[PDB]
Amino acid sequence: SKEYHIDEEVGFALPNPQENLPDFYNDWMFIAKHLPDLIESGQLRERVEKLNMLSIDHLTDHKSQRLARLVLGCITMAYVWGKGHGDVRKVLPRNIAVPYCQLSKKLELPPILVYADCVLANWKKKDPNKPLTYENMDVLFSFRDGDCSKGFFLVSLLVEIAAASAIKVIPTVFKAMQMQERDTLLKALLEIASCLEKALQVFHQIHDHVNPKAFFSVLRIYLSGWKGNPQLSDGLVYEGFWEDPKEFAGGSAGQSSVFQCFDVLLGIQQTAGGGHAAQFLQDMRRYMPPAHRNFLCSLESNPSVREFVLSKGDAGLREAYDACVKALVSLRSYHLQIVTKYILIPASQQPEEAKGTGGTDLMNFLKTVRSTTEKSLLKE
Ligand code: HEM
Ligand SMILES: Cl[C@H]1CCCC[C@H]1CNc1cc(Br)cc2[nH]ncc12
Repeated sequence: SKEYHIDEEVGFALPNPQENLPDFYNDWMFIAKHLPDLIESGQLRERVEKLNMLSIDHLTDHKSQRLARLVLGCITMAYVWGKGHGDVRKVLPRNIAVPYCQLSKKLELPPILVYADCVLANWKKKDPNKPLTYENMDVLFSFRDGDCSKGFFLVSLLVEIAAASAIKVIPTVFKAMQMQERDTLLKALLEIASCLEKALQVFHQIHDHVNPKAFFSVLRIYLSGWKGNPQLSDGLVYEGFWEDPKEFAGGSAGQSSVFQCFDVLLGIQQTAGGGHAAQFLQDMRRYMPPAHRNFLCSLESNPSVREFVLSKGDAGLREAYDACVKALVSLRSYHLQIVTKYILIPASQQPEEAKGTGGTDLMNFLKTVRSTTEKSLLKE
């Protein structure tokens, strides 16, 4: 609905994101749109230090506030990581830390670039009378020339949007169950699986828009956070807002609400039996917009789809359920192949880790999540 801020077309993505700020903030917008040139020239920190503190008060509506979060988060990652080879700043200047943390407190997000910034709000249509396809879209911000951030973020978005075509169906699932409407339940489950299967096919475009070296040695550096990170082992000082430094985890698709939400729907015990996997995915919910965090706990308050299906001795209903689970398994198995190409192999070619968001061991995290999904199948 509108209380959960779910768009009928793009789901959890911010529909038609704002591309321009109020003239007042032109000195934010100039740095953010020139992070590649400004980083390469050793000038980015300077241009940021030369800024004046700006009030967040001329950011009147939600889309303005979301764009500014994106601006400031990207600037913050540029400031902290610099050229991306290990010369890092552990203090973020008040002229930026302060409106960043104010705007953040307002939107109930942490003061760091999150998935909802750099994917869900970091896009535009080129031509608005053409649909949501890669050739009709661009991102609004990048970090370095050749970082494949347009590829990574838009392919990420297009998989989101495809998967979000199944959110539509969730109220049908629970109404069907409450109304003991066997046939519509089953058709609804089959439709959710069709959407998750299409999402996998969209994922296949990753290879054309991202290459391994750029992802592993550049993009991944600028998405990284300061939680569990030796390079900023105590956190980052938000000068002029908080006294001590604070840890926050980097961007992660574990912050995506669509995939968490099909784990909840299908009763895959992703945030439960654990343990590292489940605690991580629970933590990442505090990096989601508040209404999206609240959709997820609302789903959890509904009766279990899994228990309903398990208890019915109905082989077609079990197949439809399994078809949804299987689709999550196929997505996650494909995803580990991508993690092999874009992380593990480049990692091997360097003069067992390489960590993962918030310090995690990432192969174990992803294999545990996949295994948990596979073992939710009712039949092999
Ligand atoms: C170069 C491409 C990609 C790489 C290297 C990659 C890597 C990773 C890694 C290392 C994790 C572990 C969690 C973390 O450390 O933050 C992760 C989690 C995740 N990634 Fe990706 N990813 C890529 C693209 C995508 C895309 C396009 C999707 C869209 C479906 C995606 C969906 C997810 C999800 C949902 C999770 C949470 C784990 C789960 O639900 O199974 N990733 N990804
Ligand atoms: Cl590799 C790991 C640890 C090092 C920093 C980068 C994270 C992955 N972060 C992601 C960010 C976004 Br946006 C979207 C993502 N999809 N899948 C993974 C992911």
